[PDB]
Amino acid sequence: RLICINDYEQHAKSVLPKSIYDYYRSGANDEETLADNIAAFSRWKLYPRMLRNVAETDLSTSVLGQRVSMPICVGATAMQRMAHVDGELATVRACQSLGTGMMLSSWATSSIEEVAEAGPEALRWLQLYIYKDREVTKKLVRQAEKMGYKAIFVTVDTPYLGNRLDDVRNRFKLPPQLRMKNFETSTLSFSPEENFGDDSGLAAYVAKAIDPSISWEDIKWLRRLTSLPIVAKGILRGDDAREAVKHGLNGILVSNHGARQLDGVPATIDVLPEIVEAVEGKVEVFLDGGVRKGTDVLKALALGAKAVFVGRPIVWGLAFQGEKGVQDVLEILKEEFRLAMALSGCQNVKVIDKTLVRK
Amino acid sequence: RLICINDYEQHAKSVLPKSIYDYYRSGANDEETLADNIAAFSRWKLYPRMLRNVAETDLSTSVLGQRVSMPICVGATAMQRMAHVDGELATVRACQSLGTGMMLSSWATSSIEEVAEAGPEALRWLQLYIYKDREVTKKLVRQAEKMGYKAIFVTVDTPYLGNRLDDVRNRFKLPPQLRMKNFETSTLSFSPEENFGDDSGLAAYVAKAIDPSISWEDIKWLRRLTSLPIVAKGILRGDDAREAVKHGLNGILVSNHGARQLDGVPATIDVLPEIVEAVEGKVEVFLDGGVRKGTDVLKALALGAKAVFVGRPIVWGLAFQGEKGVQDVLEILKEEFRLAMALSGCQNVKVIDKTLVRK
Amino acid sequence: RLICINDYEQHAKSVLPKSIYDYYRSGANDEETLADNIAAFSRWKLYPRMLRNVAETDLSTSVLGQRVSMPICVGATAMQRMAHVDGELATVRACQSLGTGMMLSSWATSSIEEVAEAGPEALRWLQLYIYKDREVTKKLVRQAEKMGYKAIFVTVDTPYLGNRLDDVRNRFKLPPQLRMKNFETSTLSFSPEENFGDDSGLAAYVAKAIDPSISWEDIKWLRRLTSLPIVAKGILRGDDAREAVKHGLNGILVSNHGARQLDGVPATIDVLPEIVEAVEGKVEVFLDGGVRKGTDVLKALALGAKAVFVGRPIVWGLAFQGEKGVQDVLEILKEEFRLAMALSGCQNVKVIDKTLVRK
Amino acid sequence: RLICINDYEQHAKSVLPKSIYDYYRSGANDEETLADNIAAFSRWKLYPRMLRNVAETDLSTSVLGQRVSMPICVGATAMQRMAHVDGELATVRACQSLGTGMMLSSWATSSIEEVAEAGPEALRWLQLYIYKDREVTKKLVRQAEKMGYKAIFVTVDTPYLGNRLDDVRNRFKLPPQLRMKNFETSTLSFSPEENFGDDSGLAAYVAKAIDPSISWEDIKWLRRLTSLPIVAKGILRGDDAREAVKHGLNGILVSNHGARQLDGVPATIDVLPEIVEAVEGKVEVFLDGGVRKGTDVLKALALGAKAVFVGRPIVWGLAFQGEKGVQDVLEILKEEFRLAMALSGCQNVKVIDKTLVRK
Ligand SMILES: Cc1cc2nc3c(=O)[nH]c(=O)nc-3n(C[C@H](O)[C@H](O)[C@H](O)COP(=O)(O)O)c2cc1C
Ligand SMILES: Cc1cc2nc3c(=O)[nH]c(=O)nc-3n(C[C@H](O)[C@H](O)[C@H](O)COP(=O)(O)O)c2cc1C
Ligand SMILES: Cc1cc2nc3c(=O)[nH]c(=O)nc-3n(C[C@H](O)[C@H](O)[C@H](O)COP(=O)(O)O)c2cc1C
Ligand SMILES: Cc1cc2nc3c(=O)[nH]c(=O)nc-3n(C[C@H](O)[C@H](O)[C@H](O)COP(=O)(O)O)c2cc1C
Repeated sequence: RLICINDYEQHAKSVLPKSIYDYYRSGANDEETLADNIAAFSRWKLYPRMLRNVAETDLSTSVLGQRVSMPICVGATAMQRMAHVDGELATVRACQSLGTGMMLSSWATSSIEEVAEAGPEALRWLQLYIYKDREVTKKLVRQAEKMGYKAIFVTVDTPYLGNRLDDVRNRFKLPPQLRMKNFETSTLSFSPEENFGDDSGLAAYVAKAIDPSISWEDIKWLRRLTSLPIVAKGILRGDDAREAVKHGLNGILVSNHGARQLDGVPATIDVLPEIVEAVEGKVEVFLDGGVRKGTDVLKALALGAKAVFVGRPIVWGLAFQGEKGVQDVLEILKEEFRLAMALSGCQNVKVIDKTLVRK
Repeated sequence: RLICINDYEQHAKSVLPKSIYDYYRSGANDEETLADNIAAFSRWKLYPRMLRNVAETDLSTSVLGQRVSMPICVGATAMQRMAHVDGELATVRACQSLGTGMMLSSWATSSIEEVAEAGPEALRWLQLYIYKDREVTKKLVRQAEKMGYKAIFVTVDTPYLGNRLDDVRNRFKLPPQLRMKNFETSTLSFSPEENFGDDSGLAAYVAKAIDPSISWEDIKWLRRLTSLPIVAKGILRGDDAREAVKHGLNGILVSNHGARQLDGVPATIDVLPEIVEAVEGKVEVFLDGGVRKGTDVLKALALGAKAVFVGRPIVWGLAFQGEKGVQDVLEILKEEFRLAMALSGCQNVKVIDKTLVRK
Repeated sequence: RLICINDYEQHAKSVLPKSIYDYYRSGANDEETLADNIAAFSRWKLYPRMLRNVAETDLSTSVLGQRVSMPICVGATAMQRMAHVDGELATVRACQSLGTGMMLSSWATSSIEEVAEAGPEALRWLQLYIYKDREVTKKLVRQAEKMGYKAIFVTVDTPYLGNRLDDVRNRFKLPPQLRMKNFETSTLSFSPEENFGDDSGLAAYVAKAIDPSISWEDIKWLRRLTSLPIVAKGILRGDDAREAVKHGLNGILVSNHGARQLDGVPATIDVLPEIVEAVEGKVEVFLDGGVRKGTDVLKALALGAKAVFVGRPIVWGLAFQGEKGVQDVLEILKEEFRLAMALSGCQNVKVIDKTLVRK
Repeated sequence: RLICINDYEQHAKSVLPKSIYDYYRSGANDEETLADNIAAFSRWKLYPRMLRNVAETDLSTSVLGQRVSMPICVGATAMQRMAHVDGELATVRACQSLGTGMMLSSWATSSIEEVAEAGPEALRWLQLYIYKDREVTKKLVRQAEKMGYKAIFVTVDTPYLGNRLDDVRNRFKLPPQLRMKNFETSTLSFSPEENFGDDSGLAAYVAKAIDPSISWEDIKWLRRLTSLPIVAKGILRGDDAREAVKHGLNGILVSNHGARQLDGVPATIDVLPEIVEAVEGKVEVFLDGGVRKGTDVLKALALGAKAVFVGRPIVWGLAFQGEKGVQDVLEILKEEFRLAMALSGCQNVKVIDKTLVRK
């Protein structure tokens, strides 16, 4: 019996091959930020109000004007079919059951179209990478619009891939039967048919395909390109958050890319308040990185995030029992968040306030 | 030979069945506050005065106008007959011998009447839960008044039960021969005859019986209902402490419910000063959570608590040697507190002052 | 080959019987201050000056107007003959060889007279306890004066003995052949012929013989009683240090009694600056507790101590090789202190200054 | 496959004899500063800018007016031929391949002339010790000038050698076939033919040969003696840095001598900002001590260092695979630094700024 999210990782290591487990598990380099994403949540202490009447705790909220069952949503984990045969399609179906949203990776092992077909009524957004080939980028955006995706989350922190040490020791790359389904060429589909040498296959993929020259000029282009809400994912500084708002973007996702890019950046829960402050109420702010418990969700919302995204636990759900496993992980987090809300005097998400936390 | 309180827990694990040991031992979720309740006491350092004449250290004080032999009293540990056949009755008899007070749990395995009969001359108070059925709540209050109980400690931090992970893995519930003796129905007596499913039997008990809508309106009701002193137990915030005083309550018990409710709240010794300050001398403040040593008692009193309550060590005393074991735990704490008082220059509790501590 | 002080303790445990090792090793209760006496020194960082000309580093200084070879002196460890047959006499002879001073315990296993005879030219002071019998106290002071002892260090932090847990488990008491040689009665000589029951023999000794009523009135008495310099040993507070100066005392020894009295007091190196400040240049301040390295000595002197005292390492020297072992421990500390002085730009003790340290 | 610098040390211990490994590995005394040199880098957190266009990250910079391929240079590790037969000559050839500079130890197992011959086009500087014999010191300076060395790094923190405990237990000294090649006498060449007794052979070497009277007067002499740039190596205080600038020196190398001199000084990354501030833009500041990763290099440069020096990793490269091993260590650091620069929004070293870091 798996009763908490920690239980799931424990189990996922027992079933996945090392290369696939290490890929999902890893942080960059010495993994300092990886540990900190978790340890940081513990440092923020909770100050619950008593006797507030919490009989019918309502977890419902909205992300970018769309209703969700809870401020807990699925983040864009790449290449989910390595964890479960059903991959991204199991994930979207779980999201459809939960009433929450799924961010789909540009590097998904299932296509934008496939995912919409498996979860037609699920809230779905696209995580976008900016490709050297702008026609490829445009195509992803257009396909997301066509298929009823409700926003673009542009990743802005990966001009190159971080150095995850296990992926290089393991010579990481997709199993022979799998591809990045959003692309048609061998190169852009991350075909395991290539010999990538003595390094991570993903680091090479990105170096070849993804544009390190990415700048605010590209943000201007993207903003003119789509009328969809656009969220900047990977922002860690207040002055960059200000710049995003100025470029007409509609949200910031505070993220250190699951501790997999630049190591030694702060925990997301630690930078969240500076971003919420920099944005001056203009745009919704979200958080990912280290969320494992309902109290983590409470802390991020007290500090001003609208919603949080869940990365690794989703993969671990997938690896345990596919769709049901993702559904169960999401239901564990939901009921932990409900209990934490109620114990802190919060009937609904609107009465969550920052007096609930102190560092 | 058991010579300190730590010795007792060590021993209690060796004799109790796992389910019963885990139930008493547990904190909520990842048990962060559990560890912190203890670690926090160590961070407050002592600044003893020398050459003060401490030849006849007097430990005597008062709780809510009633005299006690020492500012160390027994907190409301539920279902004591799981640790020792004599349960709550061994406890009250030890309290009678010591000259200190016992708070009786609403969820005791011995009745309010039984306990008064076993300790007629012992100082006794009732820890109250607010039940969905107000007639049940009223009955407990009336029975406490009838039986010579001298105050009501209302718990205000349990609209639902915290999630203690071991209790759910163990499917915790009372052994077949035991009940919550204050109640007559199967439901309200926590009859182990029920099949509680794949979770804690206690979490279900509370969800069914205990009113999550509890508010300050219920506090107003309770205050009109009894002329007994009422103490708010579970308060962790200064603004809530202020509210209690305003509702005409007679004390605050600073408690995080032994780290078993909302995890990630501060240690009680850490919030104590903010509560003492919020209350502005109007009402007595007590503390529970993490008290294991005489120096813990000294620290809480220097910071302004009138008295402290002892939870788990009492159960561990019970589990070692019943009445004698509880008596011995209380005598260990008494002599540790006496030694700590004397070494710090304090002849009596009235000259304990806050210059004795700094964080 | 033993080349540092840590090496000596390591070895002492291998040769001493457990009861004797535990007695010397122990702190009070959970031993928090014990660990902190050491860990605290590490937190103070050194800021060495370069290019100062340190060719002939002079370690010489003075304690209470008497010259010493180095600001490193022997503290009053009780009952040294438990570690080595030669006990206190080996110690004084080592001190005589080094040119530094020895503080003799009131609870020495060698008499005030014996020690003066074995080290006639050694600088010697008496550590005094105030006995219930004032004639006994007077006698110790008079014998120290008669025998060429140059100061009285009155201990002010032991109205009762701290609770050292191992001493109670071990039923600590002197081996059959040994006594506290400064006394003639069975009681006052700590005769092991007595059955002390289920506790520390030393805790009983003190409870029976040593006056818990000790106050500033007794300090006034002692000051009128002898024209010897008097130092208050055990002071941890600035307001008490002020009081000592006002009573006409000639020094303060910042001490938490080797972490063996009240546990949870600060490290001595941490309180030292507040005492140096409280004393306003009027009197010399010394430090004991946790000194194991030459850099510890440097730190205490930068913070304003005139000299430091060494407790446990002396016993460990005694236990390794008697007189030679104490001499070697003292020579290790001397050369470590010389090296640390030179590396920090300090030719002599007078140019040691507080810019050398920051916490 | 060795893919990070940590991998190299791990391997070096497996191949080197203990005495040689311990000598290179060691810090002074309890090795507190040793651990801290590393742990300190982790405490400084990175605040990367996004969307800055980092397509052609240029690592090129200059040290003291000479161009280097990257702000990462080789520090003056003594006696390299103990790690590899080719010693300093393998090192200079690797530096020649990399386009970066090598600081040559006064205590090199290869001569100033030998090194220039093996790396004629490599940027080379001399690390100078001030000898009791000033003719010896003058000779080293003159030989460096003659041989195309481009600066003098005078070490100012070794009036005596630190106490490295393993070197004394091991009776450290050069293997029979090796000498300090810059000297002709037995004494000054550190001939292993001598019996050095029961201590470090290097501590004796320094005590006999190196002048503990070193002062600012000697700095004045050295400044008049050569027109080469002079850098003060070993400075840890702002007031000393000020003094260096005043004596007409051309740089400061912030160093605690790899934690091998005075233990308990701060980490170099921690003192760096105070030195950069004390120097008021007048002179370039460098850092050594604890550099193992590209992010360490980024942090030192954000805090105002022009370049950093690498000590132990070079020896570990040497011990793994001689020239190729040193080259590979330097290439690992280069590509880690490039990745870290790019991920933080930095196209070139000139846009590295201090907003990138906070402690
Ligand atoms: C296996 C894995 C794959 C990921 N793939 C992507 C990706 O394709 N695009 C992206 O923007 N972020 C990616 N991320 C970062 C996540 O969107 C998210 O920030 C992170 O997983 C959240 O932290 P958590 O894993 O601790 O819950 C990935 C993270 C992991 C662990
Ligand atoms: C086994 C156990 C049962 C408890 N039962 C109750 C209860 O019935 N009602 C209540 O208000 N608090 C209850 N508490 C919380 C205690 O009143 C008290 O706050 C806590 O035990 C004090 O901390 P300590 O256990 O570290 O000494 C319980 C705690 C434990 C460990
Ligand atoms: C075995 C032992 C015996 C001691 N006996 C005495 C004593 O008789 N009188 C006294 O004032 N302090 C006594 N002390 C405290 C010391 O004077 C001193 O404060 C302490 O040993 C210094 O700390 P250190 O042991 O870490 O070096 C004793 C300490 C030890 C460890
Ligand atoms: C084996 C070894 C030998 C060293 N020899 C010298 C030396 O001869 N002269 C000098 O000024 N510093 C010497 N140092 C200190 C280095 O120049 C440098 O400050 C240090 O190695 C940098 O720290 P790192 O080893 O952590 O990279 C030595 C350090 C080591 C580890």
